[PDB]
Amino acid sequence: QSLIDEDAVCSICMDGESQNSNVILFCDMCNLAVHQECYGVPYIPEGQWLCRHCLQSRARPA
Ligand SMILES: [Zn+2]
Ligand SMILES: [Zn+2]
Repeated sequence: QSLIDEDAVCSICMDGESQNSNVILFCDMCNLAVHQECYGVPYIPEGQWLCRHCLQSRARPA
């Protein structure tokens, strides 16, 4: 075994199933998990994911 889950469940649909059509992306700060299709994102980005609270947090200092 490796890990238990660490927020391995989507919030928009409460489904922790990482699939091609709906990949449950993990944040970078808070560690929120949500399918890129569930949140409303075109697809998987280059780096990680930053929720509106996440990006807004780091956006301050920049
Ligand atoms: Zn979802
Ligand atoms: Zn976040």
